[PDB]
Amino acid sequence: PSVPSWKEAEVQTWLQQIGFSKYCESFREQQVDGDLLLRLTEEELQTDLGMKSGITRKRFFRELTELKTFANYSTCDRSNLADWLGSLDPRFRQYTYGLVSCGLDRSLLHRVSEQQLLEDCGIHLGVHRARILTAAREM
Amino acid sequence: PSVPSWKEAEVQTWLQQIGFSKYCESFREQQVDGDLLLRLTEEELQTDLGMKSGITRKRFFRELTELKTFANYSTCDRSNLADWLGSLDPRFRQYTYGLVSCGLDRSLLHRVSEQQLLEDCGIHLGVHRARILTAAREM
Amino acid sequence: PSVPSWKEAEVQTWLQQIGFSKYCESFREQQVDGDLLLRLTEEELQTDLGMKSGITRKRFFRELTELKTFANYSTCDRSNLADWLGSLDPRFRQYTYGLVSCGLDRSLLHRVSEQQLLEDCGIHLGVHRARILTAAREM
Amino acid sequence: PSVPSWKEAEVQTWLQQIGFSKYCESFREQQVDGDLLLRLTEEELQTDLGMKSGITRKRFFRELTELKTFANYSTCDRSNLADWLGSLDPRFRQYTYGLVSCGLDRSLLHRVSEQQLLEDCGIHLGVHRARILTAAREM
Amino acid sequence: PSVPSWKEAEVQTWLQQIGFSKYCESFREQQVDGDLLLRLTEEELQTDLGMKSGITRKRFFRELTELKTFANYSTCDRSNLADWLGSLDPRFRQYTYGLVSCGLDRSLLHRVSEQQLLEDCGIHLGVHRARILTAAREM
Amino acid sequence: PSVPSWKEAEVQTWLQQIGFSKYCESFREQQVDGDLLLRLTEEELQTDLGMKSGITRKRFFRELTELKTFANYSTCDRSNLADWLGSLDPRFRQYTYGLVSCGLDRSLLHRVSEQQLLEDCGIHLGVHRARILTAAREM
Amino acid sequence: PSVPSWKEAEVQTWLQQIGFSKYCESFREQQVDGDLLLRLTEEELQTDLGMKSGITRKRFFRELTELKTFANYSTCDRSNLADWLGSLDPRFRQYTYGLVSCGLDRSLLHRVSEQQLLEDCGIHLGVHRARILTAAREM
Amino acid sequence: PSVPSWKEAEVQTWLQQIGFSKYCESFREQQVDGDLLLRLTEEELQTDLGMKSGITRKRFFRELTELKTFANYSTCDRSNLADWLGSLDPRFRQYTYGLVSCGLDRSLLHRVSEQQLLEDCGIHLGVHRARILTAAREM
Repeated sequence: PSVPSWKEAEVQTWLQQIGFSKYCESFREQQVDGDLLLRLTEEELQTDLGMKSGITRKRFFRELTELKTFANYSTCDRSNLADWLGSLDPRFRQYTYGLVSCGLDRSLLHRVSEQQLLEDCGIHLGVHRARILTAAREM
Repeated sequence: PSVPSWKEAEVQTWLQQIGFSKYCESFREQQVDGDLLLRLTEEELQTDLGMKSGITRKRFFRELTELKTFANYSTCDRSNLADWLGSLDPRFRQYTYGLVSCGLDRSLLHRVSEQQLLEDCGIHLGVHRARILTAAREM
Repeated sequence: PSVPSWKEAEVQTWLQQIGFSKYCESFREQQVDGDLLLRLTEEELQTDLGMKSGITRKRFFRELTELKTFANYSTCDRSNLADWLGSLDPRFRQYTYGLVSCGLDRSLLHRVSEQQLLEDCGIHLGVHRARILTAAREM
Repeated sequence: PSVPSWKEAEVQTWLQQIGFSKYCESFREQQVDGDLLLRLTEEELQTDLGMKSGITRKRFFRELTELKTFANYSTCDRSNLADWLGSLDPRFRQYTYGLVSCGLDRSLLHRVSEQQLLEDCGIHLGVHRARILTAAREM
Repeated sequence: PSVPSWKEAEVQTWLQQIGFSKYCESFREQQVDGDLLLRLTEEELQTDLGMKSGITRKRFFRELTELKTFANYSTCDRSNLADWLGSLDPRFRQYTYGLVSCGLDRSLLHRVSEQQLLEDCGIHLGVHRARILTAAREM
Repeated sequence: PSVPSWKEAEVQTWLQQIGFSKYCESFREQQVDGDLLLRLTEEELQTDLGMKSGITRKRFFRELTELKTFANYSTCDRSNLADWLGSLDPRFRQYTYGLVSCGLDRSLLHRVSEQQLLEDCGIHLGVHRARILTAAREM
Repeated sequence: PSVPSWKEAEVQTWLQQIGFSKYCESFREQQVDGDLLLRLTEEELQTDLGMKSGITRKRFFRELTELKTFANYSTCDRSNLADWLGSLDPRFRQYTYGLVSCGLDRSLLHRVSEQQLLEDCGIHLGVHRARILTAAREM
Repeated sequence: PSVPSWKEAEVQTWLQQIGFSKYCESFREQQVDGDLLLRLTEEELQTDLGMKSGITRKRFFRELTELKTFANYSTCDRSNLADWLGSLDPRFRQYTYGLVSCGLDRSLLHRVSEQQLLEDCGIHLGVHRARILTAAREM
């Protein structure tokens, strides 16, 4: 909760909680705060955060998805896209920060393309992208 | 059975059972649990798990397919896709975890594309993908 | 005969018979049994089995084709595709294991594409693929 | 404010303010003034300014976006595109210098293509590009 | 004559006859018999047979074409494609083994594509391929 | 003024004036006169003139654009394209030498393609190219 | 004259005549006779004949074109394509050996494609290929 | 004048005249005569003539263009394309040798394609190619 407003110290605490204390050192070197944590990628992990293991990256991204599914986005979500995504599918709430970081709100969702969701918003599952796109044009 | 809920120790036991004790060490280094075992790939095997042999990877994937064909998915399969796939073909039950990990259930199967099955769900045989796709549009 | 049920020792015996005792050592290192022998490729030979000679790979694949032409597939061929392929052409019987390993039987042959035969079933001769495809749509 | 008219010293002061004193040295080596600061890229940062961290580049670009959102463009913006972009979206004001550096004003915005916005004007978010393009053809 | 049934020793004798005694050693290392001689390629020559000279490969392929033009194919040519090709053009008789190795006979020639002749049958001259294809559809 | 007729010494004087004395040495090594200065590129700068800095290349090209905007082209501009470009936009006068070096005059401007402007004339801004092309077809 | 029947010694004599005695040694190493001389390429020259100079290759190909323009092809030209090509253009007689080596005669010239002339016959000038093709369809 | 008939010594004299005495040595090593001088390229200069400077190559090609503009082509230009090109544009006379070396005369100019002018004739400016092509179809 209030992950978007997390500073570096909260990231260290969460990394210690989820079993990534070694990479807690690495993150503290790179000054990763809540915004950068919520907008992290595979390439950034590999090049900057010392995560050279694909399996360990998968476990970390599972834990990051778990954190994004239960985060509080009241600070950044004016249109309240979090419950919209959750109503679509409870596991779709993890895309809230990716959507709002693009400037997207509930109003302009109907003009969002699949390429935009893939690239600018960071939704990588084609099955998930289709369901979000389908509901977007429905409204 | 209950492979989706396996921790690391069950993976070690299964690896010892199927003749991969050397790679049991390697898996224990990479902390592979049941979810990661069911969602394993060739690239992950090669880069992270020390399996540099294509023939040995083939034998391991045969044994993994055997395990996925007889696994219990009651924890993760709410729509019970396992018996649906088995009714399609008894050897199609191995794709249950790949399908449910995508968020797919019995309801949205008719909108699944072949590209989605190839990429997001991990079905690599084109013959198998066509039969699943054909039955999906039939219902 | 009963090549699909061959263990490693039968592979060693056959390799000794066909003049590949040096590679009999290499195969025993890689634990190649009958299923892996029938599903072998050029890339697997080169990378895993020490066969760095293209000419020697050609001779080995001639001998493998001879073995596949006279193998007994009663264990794996429920629809009895072996005599169907032989009736098409006596040299087409070598593709029986490649076809049945895909889950294909006599019923679904009419929906098989040329891309599927090339990739999933391993038929590499375009002339052979066309004749199999032509007879498939005929029935 | 008056970022477009900043010399090197103002860049050093801003870099010290935003937590980039080490890179303040690097910028002073490369003589980066306000125009070059407003027209900076990822490639220029990496090759010329010693910023080898993708995460640190992300933080720097967040701070650069914050500075561009509140800069005064009265010197270079004759048609006053800054308030036009702000009326479109308050976070769109950061593109003012990229647009005016191309010679664009309010008059010729309706002939601007998406490729032009991506390449010549430096707008990298596809979602942002679409909204600017949509409003451009509207007027 | 009876080149398709040549063993290694006949290949050594022919290589000595045509001025390739050094490469006679190399061929004896690679166990090239009549079938492999008739189905030889540029890549196989370079990688396996020590023929690193393009000019020497050209001379060897001239001599191989001369041998294929006057070989006896009674053992392998049931439909007697040799005189058919010779009637088309006396220099077309060299393609008999390439055609029959594909399983092609006089009956199925009308369904043979140019891609098939280029790849599976090994006819590399586009002018020669067109003339064979033209006569194939004529009958 | 009279930049097209500048010899090497005037280039040295201008380089000293604009803050590039180190590269004044480098230019004097490469014998860059006014014609070569007006027809300079990024690749030529990097490979021949020691300008390995992208930021420094940007500053140099700003100063080169300033010089081209106020140069006198009476020697080479028979059709007087300089005031035509200036009437289009005062910052378009920098393209005069690039246009006249191609042999272009006011008469044949209507047949000039965008590819020609990009490649032969050296106009790299797509926004600038479109405006020049639009006015070209207008007349 | 009678270049198609030249052995190695005549090639040495011609090379000495045309100023390539050093490469006369190189050719004698590679056993280049008249047929190989008339069917020589740039790649063969570079890789096998020690001609690493593009300018020297150009001079050698000028001299080879001069020799091919005045060669006697009575041995190989049954349809007498040499005077046909000469009637088309006196400098087109150099393509006689390239055409006849493909099996082409005067009869089948009308079915020859531009791709065939470029690849199988070795005519590299597009202007020359068009004129030969145009006259081919005319007859 | 009479550049097409220049031997090596005239090339040395011209190179000394135009300020390329160092490369006069290099040309004398490569035996560049008038025909090779008139048919020179960037790649040949770089690889064979030691001209590793792009700027120096540009100056040399300016001087070569000046020489080609005032050369006498009476020996090679039977149709007198030189005055035709000069009438098109006085700076188009430099393409005379490139055109006549292709076998082109005034008669077949109307069938010349832009690809042919770019590749076989060596006209590299798209603006120049279009004007030559336009006048070619006009006649």
